Amino acid sequence: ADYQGKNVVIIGLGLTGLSCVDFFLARGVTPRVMDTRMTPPGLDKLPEAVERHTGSLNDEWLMAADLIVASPGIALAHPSLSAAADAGIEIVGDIELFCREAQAPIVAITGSNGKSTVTTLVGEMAKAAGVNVGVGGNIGLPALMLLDDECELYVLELSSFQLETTSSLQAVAATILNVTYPFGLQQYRAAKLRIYENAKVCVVNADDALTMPIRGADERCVSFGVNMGDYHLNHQQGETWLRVKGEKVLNVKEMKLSGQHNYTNALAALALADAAGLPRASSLKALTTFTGLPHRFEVVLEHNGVRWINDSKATNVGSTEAALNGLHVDGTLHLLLGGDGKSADFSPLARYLNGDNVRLYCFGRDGAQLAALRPEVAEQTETMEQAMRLLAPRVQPGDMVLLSPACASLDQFKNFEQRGNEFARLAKELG
Ligand code: NI
Repeated sequence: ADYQGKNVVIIGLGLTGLSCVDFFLARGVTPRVMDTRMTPPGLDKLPEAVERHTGSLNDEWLMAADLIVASPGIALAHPSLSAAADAGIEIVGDIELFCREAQAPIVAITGSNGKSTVTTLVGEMAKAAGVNVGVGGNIGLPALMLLDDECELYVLELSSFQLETTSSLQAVAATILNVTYPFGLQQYRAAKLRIYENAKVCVVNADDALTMPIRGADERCVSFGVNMGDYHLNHQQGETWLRVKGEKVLNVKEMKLSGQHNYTNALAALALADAAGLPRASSLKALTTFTGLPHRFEVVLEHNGVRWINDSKATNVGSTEAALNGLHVDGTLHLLLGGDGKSADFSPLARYLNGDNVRLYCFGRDGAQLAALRPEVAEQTETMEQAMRLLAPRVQPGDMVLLSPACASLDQFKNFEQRGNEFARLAKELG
């Protein structure tokens, strides 16, 4: 598309906004930028020629724009943007700008959880095939930074926020992994359903009806699931295989990923790669080489028959449910739950907490809430380190120590990554 002579305003000076700045500069267009923060750190990176307004949105600039490029996020709800729409001013996001300029097929992935694992893994399948692939979007580099005439395939992770502002995506294959929001619930689902519009192939979760396109399944749909679907899992005394269209394709022992959820992520990835035309042999190869992302049901230690699992990326009840459903534990599960639950209903976790082989170690702001799930088997401490010092002397060969806390880490940590890193350090110290 041609932006010459347009009055362009970018909202947001994070890396995504800066990518949009670079995008217009490269096309001879000097956009205006604004950010509600007083000193966003992107400031220091702007060219001198770019007019900037910070500390709030500038209504006059928005109302004078020919195009508003909105960084994705709660900012999309700001009443000044809504006023700009009412005046007929075009509003788009970086993903729309990208789709207009992309000169290679797009694989598009959204979902409440599993999206980064799946996006990365489809990336690795393309790399295994020798395909010049650009991987990013809502994870890694923002999408505009991936644009390159040499690119043969793009694999994008997309948020609901990004999809709200995207009208030009025609993915070669797209998925909603699952659906577990500023604009309300219907809006959240509706936004994800945008990903299927003009997608050649839709990869749906057989286990989550909300991932099905609006009007139902259609001829474009390929499913992945635990017990059934085009891509599913098959389990026979001691062994689990990925199964595709009726055929086992890989024993999971050949994969580095562990856990039912990552296996379904592997299936969804395979299905997207198969739909994108990637060769099957190299995509299987990638399944055997891919280590997994840190903090995503990641095995950080396995000594003396005890596996220590960092699932710190589980910051909500849906993520933890996904970690708990189909969990395989020979001996006792030692489950660490805690942090800032953000007023969540934890009860869905309770289904998974019966039997004689579960111990709970609860901590952080809402530790009390979490222990109340089954007080009989719960301890409560202030910190995860304290909880880990309680369980460590109790573990026995056969056990699993799982950090899947169902809460945000911000009461005690900088982010879920620091929480997982500390968990790994302590596991190594104690285990
Ligand atoms: Ni050892």
